[PDB]
Amino acid sequence: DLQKMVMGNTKPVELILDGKTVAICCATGVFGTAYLVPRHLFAEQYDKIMLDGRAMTDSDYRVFEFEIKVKGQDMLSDAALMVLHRGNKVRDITKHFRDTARMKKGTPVVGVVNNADVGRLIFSGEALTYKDIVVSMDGDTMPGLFAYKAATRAGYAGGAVLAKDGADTFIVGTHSAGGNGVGYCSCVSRSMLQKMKAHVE
Repeated sequence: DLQKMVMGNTKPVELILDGKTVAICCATGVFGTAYLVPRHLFAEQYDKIMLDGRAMTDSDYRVFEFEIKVKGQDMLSDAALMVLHRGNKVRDITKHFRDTARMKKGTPVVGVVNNADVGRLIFSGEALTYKDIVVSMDGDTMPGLFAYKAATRAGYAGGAVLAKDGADTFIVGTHSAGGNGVGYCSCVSRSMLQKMKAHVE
């Protein structure tokens, strides 16, 4: 049921630069008109942002960035929050996130995707462990992650990853990167979202 709720909140995103689609990804609605989106993408050259078929510009929303502490050093999370000033409301699923959730290595993981490339899709995999950071050969850093074995592709970023903790099923965060049969999602805590939800009111 949670998976269904999440798929219901997942929208396709197409970043356009001069009539050209320079990138695609997913946007996971978490409440009102707030959607978790890939930060590394919402920081490039765009003239139009297509959200579920709706053409927008940077003036139709606000992007909040989460700052997490990794071993005492404050780092920027790849999971950012795009809040549309106006639009159709999405279901509130913030209570499905966690703060002190534990994932048993090897347990079922589910990635929820919805983009212009593969359409509505689900990818399953097995939990590995948490990872403080995953730097790119270029210097880009993604902190507070959770690794898992799975077949992921570019454009999956933004989709939510679900895991299990005993009889509990919850949202770990949003897919950020992957390859070599292994993927990573940026962890998003329940508190992070609650405080952020209260801020936007």
